[PDB]
Amino acid sequence: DPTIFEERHLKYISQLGKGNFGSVELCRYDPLGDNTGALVAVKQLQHSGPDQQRDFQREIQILKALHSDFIVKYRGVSYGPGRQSLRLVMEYLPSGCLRDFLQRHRARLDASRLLLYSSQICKGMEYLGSRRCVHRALAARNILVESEAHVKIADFGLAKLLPLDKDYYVVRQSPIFWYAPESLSDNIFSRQSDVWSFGVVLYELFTYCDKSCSPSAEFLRMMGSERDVPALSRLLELLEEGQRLPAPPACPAEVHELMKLCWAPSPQDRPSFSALGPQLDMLWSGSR
Ligand SMILES: N#CCCc1ccc(-c2nc3cnc4[nH]ccc4c3n2C2CCCCC2)o1
Ligand SMILES: NC(=O)Nc1ccccc1
Repeated sequence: DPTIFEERHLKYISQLGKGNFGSVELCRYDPLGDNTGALVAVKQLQHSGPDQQRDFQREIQILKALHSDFIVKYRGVSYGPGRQSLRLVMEYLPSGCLRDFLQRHRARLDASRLLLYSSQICKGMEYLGSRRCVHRALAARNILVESEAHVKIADFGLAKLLPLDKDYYVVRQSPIFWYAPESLSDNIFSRQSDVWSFGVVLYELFTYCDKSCSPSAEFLRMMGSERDVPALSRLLELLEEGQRLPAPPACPAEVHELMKLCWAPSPQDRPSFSALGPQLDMLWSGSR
């Protein structure tokens, strides 16, 4: 297989991203040993018990089976000495994450371009939904820039397949401001809980991920004067009363509407990615 990478030829360069249980590292796969080999992004676990290694095996098998222009490409695995020596080799995207890209290039990215990214993220998520995969980590910091007009979904650490007979599943740190109320309160996940997240991605795109405008920053402003109330508790109250994130200035009215519907209280009243996609395509193709 060209998908088996020998541990001894992967040369560590730097850290790309980092969680509790693992990290993604910039590496060179250097079979000729002369520092000319291709650069790859390599995931491995540290602080890993049986559960983490089991989930990582799932991560690998999911990403391996996906073949989308808008999802980060699987290249292979490696394995070596330890029981924690399993690696997931992926393509390396040097432009980095969309969050950082929007913060840097804010002033030259119009609504038309944010709409193109929106439409590309939505297609990636339609593709996952056709494979019955719930992503669970959809946020701009986990979207990658392949080029200035092309983004890809990354971080499949938490992704999980739906049973063949059920359209949700239940689990036993989450990014609380990206999560659907039913996920927060009841650990219920589905393609419809990813829709809620996507709405918050839209809000990230159309605020250019400005840190003054962030979901957390808006929450601290929506909070009232009671700042010793737990975030999650108060968020859940806020969402139940119908408070939502405000519409950014940059946001076309039609995209604000799509965000609100993404935040339909009930998961069944949320539009699917199949229904969101044509609208965003309408708007993007209409704004060239
Ligand atoms: N969460 C978070 C932090 C966001 C951040 C900053 C820099 C990067 C990043 N550059 C990458 C370049 N090529 C890559 N191939 C596969 C993952 C990957 C890259 N990642 C991530 C590594 C961690 C998972 C999300 C993507 O991400
Ligand atoms: N989806 C949504 O509106 N979430 C939200 C609302 C208020 C503060 C922070 C996040």
